[PDB]
Amino acid sequence: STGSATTTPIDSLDDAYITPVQIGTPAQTLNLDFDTGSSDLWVFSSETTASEVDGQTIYTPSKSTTAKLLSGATWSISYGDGSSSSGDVYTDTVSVGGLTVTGQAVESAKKVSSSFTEDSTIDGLLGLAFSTLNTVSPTQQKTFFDNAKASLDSPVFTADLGYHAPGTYNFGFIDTTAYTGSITYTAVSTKQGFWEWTSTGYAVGSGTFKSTSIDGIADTGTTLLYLPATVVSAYWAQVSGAKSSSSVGGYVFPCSATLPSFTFGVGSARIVIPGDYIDFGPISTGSSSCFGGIQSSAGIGINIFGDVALKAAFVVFNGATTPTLGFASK
Repeated sequence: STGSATTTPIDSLDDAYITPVQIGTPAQTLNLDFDTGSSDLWVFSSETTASEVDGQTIYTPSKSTTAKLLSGATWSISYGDGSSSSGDVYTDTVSVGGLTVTGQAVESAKKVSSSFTEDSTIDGLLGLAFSTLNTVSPTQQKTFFDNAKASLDSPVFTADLGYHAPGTYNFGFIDTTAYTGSITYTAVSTKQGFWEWTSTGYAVGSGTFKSTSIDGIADTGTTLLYLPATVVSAYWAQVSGAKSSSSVGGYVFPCSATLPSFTFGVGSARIVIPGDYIDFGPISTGSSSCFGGIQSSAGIGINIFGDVALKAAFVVFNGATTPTLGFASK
């Protein structure tokens, strides 16, 4: 089997992407944030504290003939941005882009933190990291991909995120019309539960490529690109007036600037992030200070190849016995 679903930016800045997911019988369609940096599929639901729902589409298990309470199971998750959610668990039928998993753990939110409430466009998250990170207790549950894997034509999914435009998540096949040149594959460590890999270096604009190993995670659920402070300083030093602001919480730059591109290494291959991808607009409405799309990972504890990086590529998440990541230009 295979599946293919369109993923759509939630706003003009590509702060995140939502993908429609069918849950239950009859189908309840929710727009979920596919997150290769976590491993819980959780949704706004009929059980979510009323004051914490503001515009989201909710899953109502009692209206699904295939929903079953996973007795005793609870979940609770906290993300790198400080947001969180928690609740109980049903199993139900979940389909993505024509691909159906029966018996999927659907984690029903009783509580969500303010960040989720305030984002009316995201009805929940669908985790695609490794199932070892799943938070369901006392019986850990599998991700959608993990459950689908054996049935898939090939044990892979691909992320093809758009810049200011829709893209595609495919399951079980590689669309060879969706990228240019070749796909360069690189080793993955699953030791932290993430799609963790080592970039071979970087370049700023038309500058020379610096060979240096940068360990990081491929994370569709993080907006920006988070790299070591040395690397980020080297980038913003090429932008007149750019500075790191503790008050804002990162590098800002004059909105009048033309940003240089950023290149990262995948083995001997190179992925180029156009400068425009790194512009996340005024820090506040009407400001002439703009927020940078490349930020320091110092004090995150890990480097993160978020959407800024991934949307410049066609990315293969290979869930073979020995997992790997593949990157192609597009």
